[PDB]
Amino acid sequence: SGFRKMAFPSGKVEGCMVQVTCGTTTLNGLWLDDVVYCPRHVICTSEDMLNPNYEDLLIRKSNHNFLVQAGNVQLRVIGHSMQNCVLKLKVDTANPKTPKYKFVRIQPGQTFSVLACYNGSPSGVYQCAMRPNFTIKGSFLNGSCGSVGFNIDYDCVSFCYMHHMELPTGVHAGTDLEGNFYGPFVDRQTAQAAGTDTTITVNVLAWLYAAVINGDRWFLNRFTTTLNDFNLVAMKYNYEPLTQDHVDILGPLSAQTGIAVLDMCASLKELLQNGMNGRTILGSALLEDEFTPFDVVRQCSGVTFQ
Amino acid sequence: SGFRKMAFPSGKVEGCMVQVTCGTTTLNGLWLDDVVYCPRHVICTSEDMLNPNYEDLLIRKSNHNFLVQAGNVQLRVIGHSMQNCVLKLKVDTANPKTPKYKFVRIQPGQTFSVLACYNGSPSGVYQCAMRPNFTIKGSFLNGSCGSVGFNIDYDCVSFCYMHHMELPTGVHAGTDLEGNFYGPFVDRQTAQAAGTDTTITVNVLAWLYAAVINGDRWFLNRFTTTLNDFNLVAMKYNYEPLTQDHVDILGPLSAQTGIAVLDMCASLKELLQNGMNGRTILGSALLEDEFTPFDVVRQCSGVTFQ
Ligand SMILES: COc1ccc(COC(=O)N[C@@H](CC(C)C)C(=O)N[C@H](C=O)C[C@@H]2CCNC2=O)cc1
Ligand SMILES: COc1ccc(COC(=O)N[C@@H](CC(C)C)C(=O)N[C@H](C=O)C[C@@H]2CCNC2=O)cc1
Repeated sequence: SGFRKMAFPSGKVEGCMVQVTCGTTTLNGLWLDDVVYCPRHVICTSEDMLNPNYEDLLIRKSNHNFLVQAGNVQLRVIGHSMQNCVLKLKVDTANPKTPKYKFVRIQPGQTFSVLACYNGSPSGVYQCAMRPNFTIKGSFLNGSCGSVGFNIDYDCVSFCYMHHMELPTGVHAGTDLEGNFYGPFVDRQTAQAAGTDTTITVNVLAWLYAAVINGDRWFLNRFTTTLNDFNLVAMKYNYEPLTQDHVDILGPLSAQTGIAVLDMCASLKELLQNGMNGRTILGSALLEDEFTPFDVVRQCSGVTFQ
Repeated sequence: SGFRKMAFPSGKVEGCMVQVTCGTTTLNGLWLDDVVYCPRHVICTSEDMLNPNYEDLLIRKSNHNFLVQAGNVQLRVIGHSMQNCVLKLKVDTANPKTPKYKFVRIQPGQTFSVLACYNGSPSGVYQCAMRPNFTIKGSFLNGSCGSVGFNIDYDCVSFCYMHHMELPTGVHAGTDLEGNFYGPFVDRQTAQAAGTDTTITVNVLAWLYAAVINGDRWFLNRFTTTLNDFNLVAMKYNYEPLTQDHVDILGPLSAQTGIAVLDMCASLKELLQNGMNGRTILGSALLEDEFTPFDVVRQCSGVTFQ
């Protein structure tokens, strides 16, 4: 029993983090086989960052302009290239700790574990979701760039996020590991802002299922609803539409608890319309939307990873 | 910017987790140097667990009754002993991955990271606090016993918790790594219950400081209060007393934000008396009490560990 915000164990990723320095700019890199991946703005200066031309900036660099440190060992850079917004540094040494891994570009609503690092060294781990507006609500300070987000599918580390910047609202933006930003953002110091966000409906429902699995039942009711009337209520409260694909995805939790998805939707409708009336669900006084259906199954059924 | 529930990176602990089997009972163990530590109820059966006599049960066992698996490798047990509620198994192989480490017994209110494991394999990591009633609000299923809680001080893993059982309210109880329970609990299947809990005041204040550091200021006011009148309010709302040691501990956050501890106490008094009036603090509609002052400093100042 119990239900907590739970990250994947981070050891496999810890073995890959390095420090990358160029000029007076230091940030983190991901060392996999004989390549180090990092944010390309490491090659910038204060003058460049306002409106940099990265192809120019990279033409003017040489392998010796890049200092890469794995622990104390210095790694020697034998080549460099740019792929979208990530720099790839070929080094003379393959990381002996390289896990089995994949690069994946995730959809809004999916969660992942973030290993926050500074100067190549891990500071901590936490869970995040990709918001519908393609920001994440992270915890990042100066020097955090290059920290990565990941899931651990079965045996395989799936990297899905590398950190690049903080927006004026205090939320965060970054790229997949092939250097493409999530959202409309760009890697220069300008006046970009997050669009208005919405609540991830399929995840709120998953978390209500987690609450039932853990003995919280006070929000249940006898009613059901149709997908259409529910989505009308959702639109009114700034919730994402619920699709039939979402209902199918929620299948297994529905089956384990015996509560049909549309019955749980009737509960959610009532919670949106009347509030909680001073009660809590899984220790929360607000509806939580950063657990996916898979996260709930994983934690309530005890899946392990090696 | 940002503030998240943040666990320590778990790699150093992942390298120490093994599986221990005795009879048909399997749980997890902690392999450090040439000793494996695990809950002694692994030597029990359904008949024993109601009121076991562990000295008897252990006299009747032999080294070959204990199967220890590190990954796939089987470790050979060359000795066994009991220390309080933990079993210590001497094995023929020193763990080459043994980190620098200490065993510490923590005080109520202190937090730690839990690496939940099943069959010797890590499932996930999360943050917990030792509640004033010496339970933790964890996430644990059958087979979780032996999972450990830890902090990473500087270079050193400080183990402070090993998991043994779940109480009827769905909360959790366990021991320090020398096998002494936190709280009045015992390792047999009987009718034990958690006492009534209280809220960890020094931690709520630390989290209000985190909110200020991150731009949440709407709860501040011009007033101050005395320790005595505050503690009167605290008692009325089931909050722990605030000591002068707590005020001193909160020193650094007071200094970084310029808000005196007793001014922040006046804010907390008003929040207790009037509620939040539909607003949130760091994304929460309730006052959070599982961040210590050190946790706030660690996350808002970017301390790293190697
Ligand atoms: C210090 O306060 C702040 C400092 C800067 C900002 C907004 O500006 C940027 O975040 N620019 C990019 C760099 C550009 C070229 C993409 C950056 O600087 N990323 C950092 C990579 O290390 C991560 C930032 C650093 C601070 N918190 C973050 O997430 C907001 C607060
Ligand atoms: C299955 O439901 C439940 C199964 C059992 C209970 C209460 O009983 C115990 O937790 N007894 C101790 C064993 C005794 C001898 C200390 C145990 O069984 N610990 C487990 C060590 O692996 C951890 C438990 C297992 C379930 N969740 C936990 O935290 C509650 C729910």
